[PDB]
Amino acid sequence: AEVLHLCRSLEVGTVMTLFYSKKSQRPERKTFQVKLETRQITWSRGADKIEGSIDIREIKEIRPGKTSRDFDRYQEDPAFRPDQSHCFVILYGMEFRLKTLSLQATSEDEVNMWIKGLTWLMEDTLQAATPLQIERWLRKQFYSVDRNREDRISAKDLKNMLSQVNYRVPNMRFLRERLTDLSGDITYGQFAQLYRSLMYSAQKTMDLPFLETNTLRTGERPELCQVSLSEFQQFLLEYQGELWAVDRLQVQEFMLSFLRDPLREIEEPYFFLDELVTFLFSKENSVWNSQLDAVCPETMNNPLSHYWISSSANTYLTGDQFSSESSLEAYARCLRMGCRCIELDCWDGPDGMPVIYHGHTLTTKIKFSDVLHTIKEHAFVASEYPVILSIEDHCSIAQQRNMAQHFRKVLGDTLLTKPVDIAADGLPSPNQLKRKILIKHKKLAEGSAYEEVPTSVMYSENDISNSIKNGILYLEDPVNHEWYPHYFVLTSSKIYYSEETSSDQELHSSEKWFHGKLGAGRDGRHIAERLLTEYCIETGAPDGSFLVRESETFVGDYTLSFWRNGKVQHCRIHSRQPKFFLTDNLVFDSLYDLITHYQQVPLRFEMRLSEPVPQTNAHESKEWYHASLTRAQAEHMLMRVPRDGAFLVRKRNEPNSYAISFRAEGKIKHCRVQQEGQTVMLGNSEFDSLVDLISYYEKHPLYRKMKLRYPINEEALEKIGTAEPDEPEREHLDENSPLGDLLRGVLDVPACQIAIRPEGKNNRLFVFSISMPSVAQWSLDVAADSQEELQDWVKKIREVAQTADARLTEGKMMERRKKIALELSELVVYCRPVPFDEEKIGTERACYRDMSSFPETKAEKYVNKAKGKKFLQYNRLQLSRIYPKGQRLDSSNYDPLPMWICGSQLVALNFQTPDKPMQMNQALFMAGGHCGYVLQPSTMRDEAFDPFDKSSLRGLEPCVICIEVLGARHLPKNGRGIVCPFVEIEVAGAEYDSTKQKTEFVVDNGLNPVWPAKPFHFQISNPEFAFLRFVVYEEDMFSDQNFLAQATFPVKGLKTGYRAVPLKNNYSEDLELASLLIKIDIFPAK
Ligand SMILES: [Ca+2]
Repeated sequence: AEVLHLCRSLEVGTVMTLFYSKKSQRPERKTFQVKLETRQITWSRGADKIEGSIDIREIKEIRPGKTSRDFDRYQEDPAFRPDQSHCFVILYGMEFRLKTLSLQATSEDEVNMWIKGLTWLMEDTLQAATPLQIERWLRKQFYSVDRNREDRISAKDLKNMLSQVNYRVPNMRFLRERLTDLSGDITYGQFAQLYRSLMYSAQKTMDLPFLETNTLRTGERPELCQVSLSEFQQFLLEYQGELWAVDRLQVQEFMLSFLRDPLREIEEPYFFLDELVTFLFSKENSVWNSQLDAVCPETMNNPLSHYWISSSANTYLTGDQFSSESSLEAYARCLRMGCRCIELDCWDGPDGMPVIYHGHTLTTKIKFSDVLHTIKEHAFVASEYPVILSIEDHCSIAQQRNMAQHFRKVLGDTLLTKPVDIAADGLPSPNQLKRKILIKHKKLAEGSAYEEVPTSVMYSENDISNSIKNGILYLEDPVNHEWYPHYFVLTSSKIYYSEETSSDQELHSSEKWFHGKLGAGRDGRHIAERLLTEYCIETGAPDGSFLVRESETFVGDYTLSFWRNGKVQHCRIHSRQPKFFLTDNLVFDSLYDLITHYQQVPLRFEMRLSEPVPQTNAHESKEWYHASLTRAQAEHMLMRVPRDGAFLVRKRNEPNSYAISFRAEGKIKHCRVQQEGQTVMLGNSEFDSLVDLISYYEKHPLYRKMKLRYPINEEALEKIGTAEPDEPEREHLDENSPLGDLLRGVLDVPACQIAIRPEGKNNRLFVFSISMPSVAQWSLDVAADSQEELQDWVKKIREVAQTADARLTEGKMMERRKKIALELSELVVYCRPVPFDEEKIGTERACYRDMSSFPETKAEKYVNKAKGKKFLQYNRLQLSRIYPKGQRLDSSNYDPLPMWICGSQLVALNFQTPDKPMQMNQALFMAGGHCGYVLQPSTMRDEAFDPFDKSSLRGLEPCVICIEVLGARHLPKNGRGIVCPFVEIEVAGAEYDSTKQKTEFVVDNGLNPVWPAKPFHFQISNPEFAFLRFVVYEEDMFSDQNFLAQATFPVKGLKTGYRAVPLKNNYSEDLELASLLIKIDIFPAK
């Protein structure tokens, strides 16, 4: 069909030029291909050596051109200059930040072919059929663990692969023994057949009212008995309630659509029992009614003040508000996900063009024309409804004319200049503002010059902006004395220092086969087999094994040994300064390559060595070890140190059990790790060696967010810099602080005296240590990286000591600020901020155009029993923007449900933060396919509704919902251990409906678990506004609740009967094959 030809042609491959993301790597030439078996894009180092490839499913957008970071980085040097019609970039990822791949071709036709083929492949693979998706998943999981396509995987490989997909295998020789190698141990067909057999057998305990009633359960393992068409014809009418099942033709079409098989297409379609059970979970059985995913033009004709428009704040950023970078990719992603309100913060630019960055903060600056271009490029790709640009300006006034001119010229007709209806008493409906962009700014008053009227912004409370001077200075480490970075802010009379912030953007010895020292002469000869012969008893070396290490009889050489025909030969490697070579063998530049070379050529005198062997006695030599150690001493050393995170390992009396003692929140915790032969485990998780365990946990969390960081030994305590030795000011809480939760201490400048230290500081040279003469034994040494900064900080601090506070009021009342320009202020026609007056609510003196802004703090004083009712009448006619308080330096969001129910529309969030409010915001907009606009229910638009009074609901029909979860399938992994999942259900809404109920937790099963029956009853008084949320938590060995997957749905558009619930991730991105099965019943008016 003129497309398969294109796909197969693309399968051939082509030679592209890759521009690496990292600056160090030079642009290079590679070979690219598309694999249609698993729908992958694969590039190879050479002709057929693949380097990792990517999945077509994750492709989020394809853009032709060179607008990417790598090209701009390399655009300077005139050696790899790109061309506007010979390069493109691929965007992929499942997070807010999208990874990019920058490619260059040789001709335009080649690029056109590639882009068209990839677009079509992505479109086809997106909406596939469940059996096809399962087949592709099997193919990927099989080949990925198969370096070649020979389709050969051993028993150990199958066991490990099963262990890697959240399913333990305690049944030795589990289930079946079809062949058991009685060359390919498990072919693809055998793999798929066994997969379906297991997925059916392990999930047979769930009892259904119709599946097992068809004279089934006789005992046949394959259960060839196929469900007839008529039984489905009746069932779909009985339980599911699909009226479409009345006609046989529609049912038959459904059968064919789900099946997608030609051989069975021509004879009375049927389902086998396994296929039926799999169909239960399929998206075709999804509880969410896909019919609602469209956008109804009827529900887009109300005044704009009613819709719960999306929003975001601090878009240019991509992380914490203090040191995160700024990029246009954030703007693109936010506009794509379905946002309609974004904020711009402008500052004076060196060349007359502003730069967008956070005021008085270490935020990387970006240009303005580039931001405008990105806005124009990604404005109406995901919708056709207006977007509002709120501008925060701090620039000059000539910069204001420049901004206005650039905006007009670039945006052309898309920018508003006239109002749709001057005489209209309400904001025009969204349909009237299709393909438009609104501009929001402080606006100029009816007078002249800078003017807002009150100017009395009396908040003026501590923050990153209203400070004497901020910056990043290092602090010493009492244990090992490393100058980690910290955040310093100089306030009027106090300073604040935060917790460490690490947030940012040999080979032969480390080799597994490298055993290190073994003995001295004869011991090495005999000990060599002592660590191998006793090891191979586990499984047995296939065609022998090998071991190599430093040679004993030959100093400066390595001895090579290998088991062969009941003999362990001894060899030597001649290391001559540098081309290492064996006896009468080709030279090799390194030992690592010397051994590897033998593993490629088929040395089968030529011996080919098998897989290497891991080592065990590697933890003993390390410092963090104690052969003998009792509890009391354990916690004594653990509490001796002043920092939290210290860890150590100790022996335990019963064999093969060790303990890890660590510190957290000023408390001791002990974790028991068991050992068995060639395995270790603190729980369901499995690790090869204790050294491997610590290394994995040295860079990954173990308990809560703590990370093993300080290895503790008597020497470390002896060299301890200071731990409250010989009253300090560590302090706690102090919530009302500039640094929100990041605060770690406080100090008062007036009582401090400053003395510079132009002396031999440890590896530092810019020090202005602070001393406390009032209380002896205090020295707050602070380092820096330049001479000028040290002087600037010191001078500012000294002024504080003799400041002699004389400011008129708290944080000043502001003064001549920007001299607002006419050009920039002329554009705004809607959404012009003004002060908030309570008396105007409900009167004839309030205009619909004006809005107001709340930093969640003056807002939390309106969402209450006394003010909720009055505040509700305000959002009916006017808008109201709510943004997070300045104290939140982690970008943490806030629960907006009270704000939404109260009627506020533009509830801005922080998209970069994957937290519960963001998930709720994403879920709420499902009604419309993320079009960005959702209409308010009819109940909230009545004169008697009250957000905090059940009886006020009047004549709304209540609802009673009965839920019973049967089981899960394909739960994602978390860390290394096997998840012990429990699914908790929650109803969210008003304060008088919110509730949560949790089930029990299954042990060591996450691939297909089923829970004991326990019907759940829920009651809702306001079905129109509610949210049903399933969260699959895991019960770790520390009795804590971690996050695996979530699924939130509005209650309005839900089906009945037996249903499947697809899962997602914390970022609201669909998972693959993960879902739940439930029985749901609704009893309206009962
Ligand atoms: Ca701002």
